Amino acid sequence: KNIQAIRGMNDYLPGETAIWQRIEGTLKNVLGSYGYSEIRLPIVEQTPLFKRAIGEVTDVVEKEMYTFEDRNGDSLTLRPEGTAGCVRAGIEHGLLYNQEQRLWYIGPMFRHERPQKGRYRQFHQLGCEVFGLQGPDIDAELIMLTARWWRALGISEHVTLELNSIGSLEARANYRDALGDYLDEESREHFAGLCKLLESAGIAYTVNQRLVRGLDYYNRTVFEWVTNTVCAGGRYDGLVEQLGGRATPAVGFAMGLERLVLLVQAVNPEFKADPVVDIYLVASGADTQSAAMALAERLRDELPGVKLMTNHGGGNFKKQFARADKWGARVAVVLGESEVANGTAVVKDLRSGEQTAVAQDSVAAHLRTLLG
Amino acid sequence: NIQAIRGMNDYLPGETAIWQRIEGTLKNVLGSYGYSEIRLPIVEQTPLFKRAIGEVTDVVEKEMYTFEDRNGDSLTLRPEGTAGCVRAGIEHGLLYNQEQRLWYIGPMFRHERPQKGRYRQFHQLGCEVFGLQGPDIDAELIMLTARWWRALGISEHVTLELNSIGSLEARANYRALGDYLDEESREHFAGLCKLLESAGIAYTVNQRLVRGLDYYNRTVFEWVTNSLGSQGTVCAGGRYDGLVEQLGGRATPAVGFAMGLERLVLLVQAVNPEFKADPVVDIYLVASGADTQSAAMALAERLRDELPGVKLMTNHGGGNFKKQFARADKWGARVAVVLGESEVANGTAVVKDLRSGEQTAVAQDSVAAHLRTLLG
Ligand SMILES: Nc1ncnc2c1ncn2[C@@H]1O[C@H](COS(=O)(=O)NC(=O)[C@@H](N)Cc2cnc[nH]2)[C@@H](O)[C@H]1O
Ligand SMILES: Nc1ncnc2c1ncn2[C@@H]1O[C@H](COS(=O)(=O)NC(=O)[C@@H](N)Cc2cnc[nH]2)[C@@H](O)[C@H]1O
Repeated sequence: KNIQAIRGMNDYLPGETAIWQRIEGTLKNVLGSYGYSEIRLPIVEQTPLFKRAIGEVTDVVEKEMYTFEDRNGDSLTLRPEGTAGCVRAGIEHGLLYNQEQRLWYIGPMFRHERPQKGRYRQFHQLGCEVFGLQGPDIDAELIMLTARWWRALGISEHVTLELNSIGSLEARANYRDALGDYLDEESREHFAGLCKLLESAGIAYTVNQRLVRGLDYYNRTVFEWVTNTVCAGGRYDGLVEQLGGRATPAVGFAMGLERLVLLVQAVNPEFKADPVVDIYLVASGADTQSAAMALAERLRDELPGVKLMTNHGGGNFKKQFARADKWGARVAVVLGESEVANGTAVVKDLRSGEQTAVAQDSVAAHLRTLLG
Repeated sequence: NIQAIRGMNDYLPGETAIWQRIEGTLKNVLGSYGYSEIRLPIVEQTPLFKRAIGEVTDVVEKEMYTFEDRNGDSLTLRPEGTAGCVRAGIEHGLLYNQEQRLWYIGPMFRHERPQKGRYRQFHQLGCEVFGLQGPDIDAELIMLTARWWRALGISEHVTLELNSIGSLEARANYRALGDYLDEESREHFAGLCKLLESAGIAYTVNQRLVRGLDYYNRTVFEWVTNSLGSQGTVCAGGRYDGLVEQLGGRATPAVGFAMGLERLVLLVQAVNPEFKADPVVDIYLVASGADTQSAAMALAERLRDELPGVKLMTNHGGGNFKKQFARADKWGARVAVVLGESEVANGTAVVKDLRSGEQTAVAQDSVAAHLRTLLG
């Protein structure tokens, strides 16, 4: 009998997916308005990668990764994040040697934590990474980018930014005794210069020294966007080197798409996506089959952009209209034996009930006016 | 230093852009048929695959990435998408006495020998329809794929191969198959062929057509290319009327197929050697001087709102105008809005058309309309 989805791994069913589609689109759209490019990386990578780049002491590598041994005996790990993955493909394809790269990625991520409301074992991130820029200016842009999404999505009133700086090794290996006190000048310099750009931008922030990231590749800048946390990231200038490439500056962040989606469904409880169906093609009688399907393609060639589902497996009219209704069809094009003969097809506005027989070469324009 | 696991690709910026355009077209076609996207897990319990696909098949026999969870459970990186789509249709009761016209896109894993169209991590775009028995839906799926070929401009480079493998029984008593198909099966197939003709879809009935999975019945098909080595079949599928029941759900007919995206891209790129992607950058914001920073940034935030759809990258990391106009040409920007010390103070910005090279100082308010006139 029945197999169940592994615990901590979800099935975004149709209805859910429509919402995701809309949000993902807005996000991607904004990412494009800023000049960024999409990059795609593998789901699995050699375990050393997350051992090295993320650390051996991290709760992630220690007790959270999905590692297994390939048939050839190599330790493999299901990516718990993509920053490591990116740098890796970055160094390997030589796109970071004295080059600027503003990239983004979207896809699943894996970690064996325990299932919560906002925590899942296969979860999804939308992340950004930039290589080649040092100054706090670029750090500002990223935050501004996230800022624009909140606006775009309508959740600015429910997302707070929290900053912080952590200089480097010395700033810590000297701050052993016991608040970013040490932090050499260029660090309070770079953080101050970023805290300023952030103001001139009217972006409301809240510094906090008790803000730590569970990943050990961050240096200077470090932030988290929290809800009344959906996004987080920071700098990592030495990582490109610490993995075998010519050291170059870099900053990035990644957002939890399940958190973002749930938040967007909380703040705008009405947020709806387009129906999956605009036009339902009703048909009855014997041998209306090829006709209905032919009419369907025809209207498809004439109306790309409209969603038209063709009814199959018969059913009486009452049913077909119920089905058209089930999908959110705003209009139904009826093709019976008559219509077939008359070269017409009835066009019923499901909204207003009014129907009307139309010359086939005419329905396209008719529908165009109905669907407005 | 580390490298990518063999058989597992990285799609860099340039490439990524072609895939987005191709996927857009593919999704648009899917919506024009009123189908809905579903998203299922990368990992599943090993038995789901052993049971659905079959133990005598090569996938399960020698191709699955199976490993152990932190509690002993057997886990498996999905080698395909159908089992999981059915496993979820039953778990959430989406199939019981219902019609669903689904589609999914994502990675799949098969430990095969890397080659041209075969990778250990590849990507599929599949369709699965539940509740429609008759051949009419079979026909629809095929037309849909034909609409794709049309939209991508590759009809000429892709041919269709059909075949019906009758029922379990029909196959059991087969120890040429057509001679054993049941009456209902051969009738169903004829209905599909007549339907494919009535719509001019050219096909070739290949009686030695075998799918690598054990869950097919009746309809079975493939779309093969040129005759490319051993990776010429671009999209394949068939009917599986008894899989839902077998996996523990209530019996319902089902038909589907999956396309290997890497193969599609390759083909599209071969047939249309110039297929392109709009530059990643339209307007590059040059700027130089004392604190022109927080200014250029804001001007960009502003121009974004006013010019939706346009792509605007703000230059960062200083640089003299030489370096920046270069960084502009690099990203393929067609225009640049320059913001020096003057313009800031005077509330203007220079709009340098990169194609011609000429510029003109424009009041910040009117620049949005100015740009918009150049970008078409
Ligand atoms: N189990 C989970 N369920 C759901 N959502 C989760 C889960 N685990 C994490 N996330 C999301 O991941 C987001 C970012 O945090 S983070 O993953 O720890 N940081 C990173 O992944 C870094 N790679 C970000 C970065 C990129 N480049 C530089 N820095 C969190 O805010 C969560 O939303
Ligand atoms: N390792 C690879 N690298 C790259 N591309 C590959 C690779 N393995 C396969 N493909 C592609 O995936 C396609 C479909 O795979 S199949 O195994 O042939 N069919 C299935 O997977 C069924 N789930 C389809 C179906 C859906 N509903 C009913 N049937 C192949 O035709 C190839 O195009």
